[PDB]
Amino acid sequence: MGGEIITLQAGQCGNHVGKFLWSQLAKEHAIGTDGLSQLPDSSTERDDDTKPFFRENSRNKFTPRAIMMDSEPSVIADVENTFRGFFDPRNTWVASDGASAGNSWANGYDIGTRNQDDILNKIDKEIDSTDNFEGFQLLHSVAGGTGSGLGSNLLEALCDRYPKKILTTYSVFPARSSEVVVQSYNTILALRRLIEDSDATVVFDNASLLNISGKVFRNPNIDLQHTNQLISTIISSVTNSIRFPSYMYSSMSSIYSTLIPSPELHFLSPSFTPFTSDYIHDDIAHKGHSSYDVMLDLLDPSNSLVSTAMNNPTYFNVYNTIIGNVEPRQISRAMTKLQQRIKFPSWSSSAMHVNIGRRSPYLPLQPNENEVSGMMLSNMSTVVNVFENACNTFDKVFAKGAFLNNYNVGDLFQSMQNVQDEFAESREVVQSLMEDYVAAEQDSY
Amino acid sequence: MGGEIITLQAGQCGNHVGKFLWSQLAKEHAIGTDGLSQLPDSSTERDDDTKPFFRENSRNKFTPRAIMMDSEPSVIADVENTFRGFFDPRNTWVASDGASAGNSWANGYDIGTRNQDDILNKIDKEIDSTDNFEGFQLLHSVAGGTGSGLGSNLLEALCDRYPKKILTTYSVFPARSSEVVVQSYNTILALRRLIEDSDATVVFDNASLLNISGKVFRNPNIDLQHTNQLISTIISSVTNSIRFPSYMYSSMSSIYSTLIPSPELHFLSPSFTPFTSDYIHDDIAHKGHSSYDVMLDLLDPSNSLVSTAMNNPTYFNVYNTIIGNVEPRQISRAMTKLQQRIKFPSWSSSAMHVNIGRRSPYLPLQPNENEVSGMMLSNMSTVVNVFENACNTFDKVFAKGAFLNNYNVGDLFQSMQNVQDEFAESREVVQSLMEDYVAAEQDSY
Repeated sequence: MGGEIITLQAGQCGNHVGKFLWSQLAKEHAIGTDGLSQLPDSSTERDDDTKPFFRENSRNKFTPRAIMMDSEPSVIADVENTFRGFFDPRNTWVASDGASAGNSWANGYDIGTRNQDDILNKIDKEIDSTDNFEGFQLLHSVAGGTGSGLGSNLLEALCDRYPKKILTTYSVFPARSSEVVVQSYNTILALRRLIEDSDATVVFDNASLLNISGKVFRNPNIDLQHTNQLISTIISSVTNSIRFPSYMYSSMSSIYSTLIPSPELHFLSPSFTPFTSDYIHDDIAHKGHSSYDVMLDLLDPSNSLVSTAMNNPTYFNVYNTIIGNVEPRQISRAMTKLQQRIKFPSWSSSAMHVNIGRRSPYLPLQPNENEVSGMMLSNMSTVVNVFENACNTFDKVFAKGAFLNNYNVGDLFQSMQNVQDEFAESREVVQSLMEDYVAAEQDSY
Repeated sequence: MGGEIITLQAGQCGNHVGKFLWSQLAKEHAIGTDGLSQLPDSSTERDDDTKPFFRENSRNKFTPRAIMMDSEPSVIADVENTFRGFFDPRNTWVASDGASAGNSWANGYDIGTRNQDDILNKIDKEIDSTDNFEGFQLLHSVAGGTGSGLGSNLLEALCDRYPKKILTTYSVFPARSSEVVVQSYNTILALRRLIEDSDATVVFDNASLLNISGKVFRNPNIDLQHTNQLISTIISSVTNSIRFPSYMYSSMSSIYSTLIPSPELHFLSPSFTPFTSDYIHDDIAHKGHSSYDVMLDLLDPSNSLVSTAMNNPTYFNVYNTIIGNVEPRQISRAMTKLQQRIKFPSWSSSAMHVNIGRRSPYLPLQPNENEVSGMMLSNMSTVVNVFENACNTFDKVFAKGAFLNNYNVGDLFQSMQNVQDEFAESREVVQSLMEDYVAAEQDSY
């Protein structure tokens, strides 16, 4: 409905994906770069938005309901841009020492703990402003100092504070062709929080992701902004069915039921086609529905490391396809109906026939070639691989002793490494259970 | 027609003939030299010459589907003249390294490799914008460095990437008394690639082409530019029945299949009279239909060298005559039937009589001074003599150790002297095959 969602932007990564997101929304809902209300333009019949994600000022300036947390560089970059109106200084909460682009989970955890009140004050204002609160979204990286450590501190406080409200995360998991080995410390400490304190993690695995930014966008040199533009296109597309009326995928309850199939398996992998959507650097992106969709099933175009389809599980627990048209609705409609009936995944006792569609209109108000797009959000057994590679990485760094110094400064490691062990035991139980879904032994009655 | 042809121009000569070619087609349909949209028949389609060679970009004016490639001199000349409206800025490419080819195949070849991605981005755009591309036509000379080395390089990629798309070439082969000494080297090294990597090659022997241009169309100071005027008349005419409505059920591929029996017997010979058709030189002629037809079989008039007299022991495999005249259908038809029967082009048992004729009338808005004129395309097994000459001349220059200098800087001729030798052996195999086509022993029973 119009119910509010409060957006939490954490670390370098969150602020960078977030700025692009509001820009992209803005073109779409026909409003200026500072969020000013345009009167003959429509944004309240074409969309619900300009109240779910935005709020109105007394001088009639819409601003996104977002709370920005991180250090100084990123808050300073946005105001220098014209995208300044999407942010406000009161929304900005700024540290000066929880910084690091690289992995330094502890440093971040600890700073959050010092300034618990200053943040909780920000959070309380945003909740007090809500009319009907749906829930929270955290945008971050679990590869930052700032995005990683602090973001996971905040999830534990939000879990405790509210148990029946949705917590969704778009979490960037640290790449495994990286040049740092502290990646393991961040991934393990965060991953505990990400399963329990949050109800959904949409995994973006940077190794695959970075290559998608490299090949398609054709960047001349790679930077944080670049990769983060790729993430803003996928993120905007996932929300399309919410934002448009005449679809019952707008209510809070109905999104949660469809998407989350166990309170323990709720690890999501994205695929999107075409990836460009308002940042086209490519000769063409205009294509029939069939190419896009057939490609959406494929594990080859994916932003997370779900690897290829050979020597890997093919067992999909759920599949959700989110549909965008600006070409005949009937051809696409008929096709979705056929796709569910055909059953691309394998299926056993546990579940069967789990293919769902959400239908949305795509808007050409974005720079496009009059392309049709779609997004896949899927819950797949192949996702266990990612955790596995982390387990292997964690052991090697344990042995070496490399750069424990920052970590001990943090609360978790001065309170022994018993917590980590406890987590390891729980986590393996989660992977074994996900493997079982593959077979016919999960449902046996 | 609705079957598109994409034109490739390589070298000094390829861009020159190309600019002049486009000026000709523009003049013929009563439009501008920048390409303005001002067809008198857009309301019933008696113009279809504004679509197998031109594309619409919605800039209110048609532009030819052409990509121009070389060094700096030719591209500066095209831009300087008002035929610059046929070329978007992306269509003009300047890219030279080691400071032009310098009349060296090995340098020329090497320049294409570095900026390989740049060329492909142009090829991929042009194919994707097209409704349905039949295949490619290359305009270039095998006499330079650039025309040869880059033209060959582009042919090898095209064959490999797309094996199901036809590559027809218009290759200008140099003079056989030689105008530049190093031409013979370029011709061998390019001709090897031309043979394997091309599906069809139309041989234009420059020696012959030049003599005709000086004698028949006068003008003090023949140069490249006069001689290219003759070539632009030829290129226009070979497509004539497809681009005009007279036929439209013919296609590029079926014309190619019938003329070309095997990919090591794909050498076509032209003959032409008056040697313009659609005037853009000077001199008008009128000579009877019987006389006009008789002259076409004859190999003394013709824009390539091959042994004199009709009826050869290295027989005509197949003959295509493209008739252009505004006189009744009945005379042309009665004459193509007669021509096959009389045996002016030799024919054999165990290969059948294969003589086809295509008929066209010339545009009503092309200068009215017309006559019975035609172009001949035949695949005749006497072509071999041009190739042999250039090989004999090549080995003599090489033996002296003169003029080896230019090549040596490029890696390909410095290492791989194998190629020249390869072609000589390759030419003997081809000869053997041409000979079997006469007899029943062209495949074993």
